[PDB]
Amino acid sequence: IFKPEELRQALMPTLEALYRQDPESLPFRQPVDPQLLGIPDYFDIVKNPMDLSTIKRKLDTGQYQEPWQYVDDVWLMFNNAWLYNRKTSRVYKFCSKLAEVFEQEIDPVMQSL
Ligand SMILES: CCS(=O)(=O)Nc1cc(-c2cn(C)c3c(=O)[nH]ccc23)cc2c1ccn2C(C)(c1ccccn1)c1ccccn1
Repeated sequence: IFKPEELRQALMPTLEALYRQDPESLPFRQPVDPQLLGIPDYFDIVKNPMDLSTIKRKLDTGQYQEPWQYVDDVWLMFNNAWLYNRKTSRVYKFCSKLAEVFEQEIDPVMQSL
């Protein structure tokens, strides 16, 4: 069993690392509005959207019972962005960096729990 406070205290810095990255995290900070961007095929391809603000909300309200659940959600966010965008799109490169930074911070923390 984990309590909501310990999970937030343990994992929030890894999420903060992602938020720290400017301008990489900016498009990930809130959920996409595909009609606004003119990419109306987005929810055809990305079946389960995920963004930093949803992950932060779940960690703040303790909707994660287990730390794997917070880790699924981060990878869901990256896998969505890699699924939808071309390898040469600016969002692709951004997702690639945040993914890069997330590995450096997550591994030590998961061993700690
Ligand atoms: C209501 C929030 S919003 O939808 O407007 N926020 C934005 C989100 C996203 C976005 C998020 N994800 C995960 C994707 C993705 O996978 N593919 C394409 C776009 C995006 C892009 C948004 C923006 C805003 C500008 N942008 C744009 C499209 C953008 C592109 C690249 C990097 C940053 N911003 C932009 C910037 C300047 C001028 C015109 N458009």
